[PDB]
Amino acid sequence: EPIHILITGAAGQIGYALTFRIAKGDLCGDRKVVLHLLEIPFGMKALEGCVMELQDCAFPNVAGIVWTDKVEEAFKGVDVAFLVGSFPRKDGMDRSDLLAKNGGIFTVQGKALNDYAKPTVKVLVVGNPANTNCLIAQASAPKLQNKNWCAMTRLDHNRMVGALAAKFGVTPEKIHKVCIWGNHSNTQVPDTTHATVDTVKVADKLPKEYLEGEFAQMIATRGGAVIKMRGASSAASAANAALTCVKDWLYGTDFVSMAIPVPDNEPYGIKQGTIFSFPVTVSKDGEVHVVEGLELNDWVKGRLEATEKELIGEKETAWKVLGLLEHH
Amino acid sequence: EPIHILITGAAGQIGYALTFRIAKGDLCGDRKVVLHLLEIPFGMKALEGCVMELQDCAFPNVAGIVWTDKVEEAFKGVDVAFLVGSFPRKDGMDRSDLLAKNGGIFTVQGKALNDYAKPTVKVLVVGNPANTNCLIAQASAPKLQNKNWCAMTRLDHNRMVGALAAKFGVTPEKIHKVCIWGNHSNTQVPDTTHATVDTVKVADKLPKEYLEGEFAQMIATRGGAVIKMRGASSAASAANAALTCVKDWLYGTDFVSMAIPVPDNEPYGIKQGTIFSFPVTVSKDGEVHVVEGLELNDWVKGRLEATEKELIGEKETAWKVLGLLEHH
Repeated sequence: EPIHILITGAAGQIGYALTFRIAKGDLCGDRKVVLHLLEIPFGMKALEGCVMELQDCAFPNVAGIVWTDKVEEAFKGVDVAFLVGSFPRKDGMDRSDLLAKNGGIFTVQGKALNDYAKPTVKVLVVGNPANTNCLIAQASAPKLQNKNWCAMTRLDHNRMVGALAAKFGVTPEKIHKVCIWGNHSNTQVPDTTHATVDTVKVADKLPKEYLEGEFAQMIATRGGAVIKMRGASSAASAANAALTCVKDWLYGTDFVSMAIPVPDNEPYGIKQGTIFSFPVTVSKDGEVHVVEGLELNDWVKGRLEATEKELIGEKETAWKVLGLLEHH
Repeated sequence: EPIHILITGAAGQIGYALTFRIAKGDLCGDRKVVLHLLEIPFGMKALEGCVMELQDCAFPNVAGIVWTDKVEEAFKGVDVAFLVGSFPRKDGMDRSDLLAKNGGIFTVQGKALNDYAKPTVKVLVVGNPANTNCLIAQASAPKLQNKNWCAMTRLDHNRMVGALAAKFGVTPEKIHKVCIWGNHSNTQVPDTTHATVDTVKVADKLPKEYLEGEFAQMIATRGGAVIKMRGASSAASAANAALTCVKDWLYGTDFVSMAIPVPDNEPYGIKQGTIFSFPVTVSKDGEVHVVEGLELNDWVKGRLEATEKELIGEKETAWKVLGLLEHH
């Protein structure tokens, strides 16, 4: 009965921030966890040190610890996978250079999940490019359906809640119905046209130029802004984003943002074949449902074409440098 | 009614790990917190970035945020102070060099607490040398009693619980009555002669040479071991140590380890005038009580003389480089 939860790139800043929250029992309440920790050989020494810290925390909620560089051992029997680790974008690197390196990582992990993980596993891809990476993993796992998969857009989601909370001078508990559409970055759509605040609708309380201009642009650049100030990745906020994304994913929910494989229904004319972020509700059985009947203005719609265009374009590059054919 | 909680050195690794736990509501449950964050001018840019992350977490439990380099603004009205920040030991530095630099920091903060903080504030000193630093702060605050003060030994405490948990193959919830005596490091006494495990006493289940030799020496060197592996300070485990130390300090408790000003009672012949770590119970009113009637063997007692000797010696050096007289 204890739940097996995997974190890749576990000795890094994001993984390190997430391990201890999960281990404390923040993700699964009073249910004991068997924490799975994966690192590349360069990180095994640091991972070991992280594991030492975990013991030094003395969490009763921790049933066990699997820490390894072997993916069969790391991915075996897990119910939740936080695919945090990835190949970081470096200087002089094309997107196709990025997609090539991450493609190899996530085709391996996609199949690792498929063979070793539970058929009922929930995979949250965090490593960039999340959406396209998640698509690589999904395409490597023939046994797994698409309910198993999700890329994270919850950080930009909470960045919206937090920012709107502070604008209205209200606690974040009283901002509802925000969402991110599309890709996790570059073209993510900060949609504030359904949002409310404790209760008047955010839309007819703040200017359209603000919400769909300055505000939107702040969301898009928030990640880099934090990095510039701290000189480090948005570790704690992201780890919180991923934890709560999976929290709701497991136990239900207004609505939240999740980058999921586009359903056969193809809501809002978003073409199937990419990992696309939607405003979604989640049932208490952990079933994700896209919020289907919304009024999108010419800004939101035009922003959707921009982000889907990027997703489809990026996946086309992934197939290109992965040497893939139609039936792949 | 929201509680004002201060963290010094807030943009550092320990402070950063602690801010988000406190903000989530881990320390004070469902009570809203007003997080106070202090940094030196070199850290104000990073602190600002940390504060950005905090917004991006969207914690409803967070009532407000004071982040500053001004100590009057940082220390005003606070109920809990995590004195994390300090002057780090560098190469070519004497202990008197260390005590000189930290002396200035903590005499300022000791008086900052005195003037600006609540009279009922609880101060947990984390920055090295914790015990002696706490004594500097205490000696600068004439209005404050000694119930206001504590240095942290909870990390080595939990390092014992965690290590004994794993040895007996039991969850850490089922190890009781361990304690650290004396100074927070160098001469801390890992006392396992009252310890139990779910129920036989740890003492008559593991060898005396182990518990009071190899085991003791592992505790003493655990901090450095973690650092050597991770290439970084034991951030998460410490932040957890401090949070739970204050947790119990506020809401009560077997017993825990706390470095407190030696009571007038002078338990175990430990002379008053230092900040000494004891096995303590804590009442539900947050009143700390030293566990007074214990059987100490010749190892424990000899280890107490060694650690008190260090505390008294270190405080004598602090007075020396602070240019202090008898009435100080």
